[PDB]
Amino acid sequence: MIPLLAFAAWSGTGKTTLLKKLIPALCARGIRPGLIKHTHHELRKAGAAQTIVASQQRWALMTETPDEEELDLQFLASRMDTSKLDLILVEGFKHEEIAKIVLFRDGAGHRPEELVIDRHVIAVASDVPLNLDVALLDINDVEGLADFVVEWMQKQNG
Amino acid sequence: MIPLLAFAAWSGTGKTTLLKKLIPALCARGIRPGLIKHTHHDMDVDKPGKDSYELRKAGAAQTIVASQQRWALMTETPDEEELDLQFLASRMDTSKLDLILVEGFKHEEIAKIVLFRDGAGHRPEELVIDRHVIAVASDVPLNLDVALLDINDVEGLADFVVEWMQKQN
Repeated sequence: MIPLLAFAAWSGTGKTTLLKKLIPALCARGIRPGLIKHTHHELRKAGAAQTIVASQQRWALMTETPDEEELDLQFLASRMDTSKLDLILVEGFKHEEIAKIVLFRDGAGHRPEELVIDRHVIAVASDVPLNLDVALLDINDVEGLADFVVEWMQKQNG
Repeated sequence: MIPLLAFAAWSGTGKTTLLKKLIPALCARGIRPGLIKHTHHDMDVDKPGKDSYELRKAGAAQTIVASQQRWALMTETPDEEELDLQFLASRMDTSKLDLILVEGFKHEEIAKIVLFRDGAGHRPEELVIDRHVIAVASDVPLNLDVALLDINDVEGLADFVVEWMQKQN
């Protein structure tokens, strides 16, 4: 039920670095964030399809998917314990049919006209002015980005 | 919903080694097992803890890393350890499982098989067999209240688990 928000950028634009700065800023504001990331590349090998491993510091659930990739984002969010969370950030999926902020950096090897802005995009965080039908954000102002995220949250109540 | 079954033994008796061979044997009969385990190691070091380390270090309290062949959820518990067995089992996707095996916890209050190996230096008289025990798997004959299984007969053990499972449904 809690809000899901994707972040999208071309490689080399500095998305991971930005996320790493954005999370503590959200935390500082009382937000408890989750994150879902898509990547490429003995008793599990013995054949337990699902394994929980619990320690003092933390616990893990590991789910083997040998025949078909798990790509249903709403299903994955539902695995998290949302009683402990206010927001789930998302990155790296193809058919992201949720709200999305796009990152742009002018010297990062792409012209502004190459940007693809679909109907789910709510904002573009950029280091130069752009001609757009959505909110335009300063990508080098993380505090201000945290502001925009919180306000978007306080509007998603339902 | 689905049956939970613990395996219990003193350290060094042969619990993890036994489970290493039983799980394949169950899978061969078409049983799809889950596993819940306790560990004393630092989960940040492997695979897949390492994959989510930077994001959790920055403040992400729960992470999922999803790829072609598998996905992993991590839940940070910096205040108190998670030891609620029924909660843990409920976070599994039980629509795709038949049986959940449980191992390594100090307190495990469910159906249980207890293990004994003579050469481990303990006397059989020191075995604690409470009301939850359905069998003792042993390498020496014991005359017991509950079933007595050969700890070295893995297929026999897999048969006994199926038969117990039939009584649950």
